Amino acid sequence: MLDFSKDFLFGVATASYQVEGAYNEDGRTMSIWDTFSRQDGKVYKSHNGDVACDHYHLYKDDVKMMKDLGIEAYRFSIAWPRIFPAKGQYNPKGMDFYKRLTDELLKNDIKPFATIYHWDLPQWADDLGGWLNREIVEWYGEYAEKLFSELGGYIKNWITLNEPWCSSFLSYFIGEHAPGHKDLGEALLVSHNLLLSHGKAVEIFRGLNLDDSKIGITLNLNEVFPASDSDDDKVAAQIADGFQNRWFLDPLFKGKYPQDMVEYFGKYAKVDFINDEDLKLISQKLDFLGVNYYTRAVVQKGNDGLLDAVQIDPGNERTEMGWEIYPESLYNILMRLKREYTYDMPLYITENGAAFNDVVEDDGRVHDEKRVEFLKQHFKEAKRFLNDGGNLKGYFVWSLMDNFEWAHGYSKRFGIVYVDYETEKRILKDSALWYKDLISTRTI
Ligand code: NA
Ligand code: NA
Ligand code: NA
Ligand code: NA
Ligand code: NA
Repeated sequence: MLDFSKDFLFGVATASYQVEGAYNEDGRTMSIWDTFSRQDGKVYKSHNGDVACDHYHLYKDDVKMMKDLGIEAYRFSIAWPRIFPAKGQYNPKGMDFYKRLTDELLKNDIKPFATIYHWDLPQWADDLGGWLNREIVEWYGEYAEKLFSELGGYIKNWITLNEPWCSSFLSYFIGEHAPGHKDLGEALLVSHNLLLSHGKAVEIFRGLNLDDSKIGITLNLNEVFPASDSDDDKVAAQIADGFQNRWFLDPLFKGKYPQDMVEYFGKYAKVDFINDEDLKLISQKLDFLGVNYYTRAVVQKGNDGLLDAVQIDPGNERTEMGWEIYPESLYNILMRLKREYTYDMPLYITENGAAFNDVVEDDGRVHDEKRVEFLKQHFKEAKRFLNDGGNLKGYFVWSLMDNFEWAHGYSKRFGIVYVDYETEKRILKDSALWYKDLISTRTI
């Protein structure tokens, strides 16, 4: 009688540097993104997260707003530079914010899902080598252990990392994200140290044996289509799929990097970081996998260079990111996980959403009908996955509110709530009203 059971979690998601602001308050020191956004040319119009949505000060209003929407779960991230603003220097004032935030969530019947690392690495850590320095595994472990011990009574659902593909390849090879290096070998080593750090947190988590508490990781996944049935395009799609998806799915769930990608990358950079002991730590059993899904890719062979697939435009509708709106890949990826990687393990959609050109009209409303339709199409695919036997436990819309979209600054609006940054006023978009009805009726 319900398309989504009473226990299914309808959620929304944010991340610390994208919404919190208060960047220099209560002991917080700079992250790599505070630094990167101040480097000329790195972030749209030199936007930064000094203030963002001011969620640090407005969190009670923002929790009340989710309660009034009927939100059942809230995914947020915890800012490492608030908790350890200097190496080995714990900041209780930082922890106090996350205690009052999660206290407010629980008292309004919202289940907290905490991302431990969502890209705001402390600058002190980068200055010591950052994710390129294997000692980060211990720094990250000490940070995660402090969170588990201080917040375990508050938070029962933990996500070690958000989108390690971004923190590695987008940050160290492509150079769009902080710290902005452009070196394939560095990105590969960073991917390994990220996964090893995830593994250390899981090891610590299991040793604590926290009552009724679950840990997982969040991966951004796509689906790659070859532009034609040619051998050239099949190899192009295999490489693109290995670069985005299997490079992380295989070590996590198979205990082995994908050998075709090890050999492919090996022609261009060192891959000598691979070893049995590390892969055993990386592949420890998880309680759930979080899936971040936005779009697909249609790719054509390029010019035999490194990762040079041509991006094909199939001529369909797109968001303001240029991302094709292709809801069927949400179902296809969840099914692929069920059949190839996670089997009967619980899955959560930890991000899905879209950026459109949102305007407050003269009636004071944001009539974001393209986002209403986007979310409607994707929740219909979640429902189809459920009805086909998939183990989907919840769905977090990216984002609760418009926020700092990394290298795009505030120019891309993903919220179901509009934020007028001059006043920090929140305006419910029509997509939020649609979502409120979905949660209430559990019907689509
Ligand atoms: Na911020
Ligand atoms: Na700036
Ligand atoms: Na697992
Ligand atoms: Na679970
Ligand atoms: Na589709």
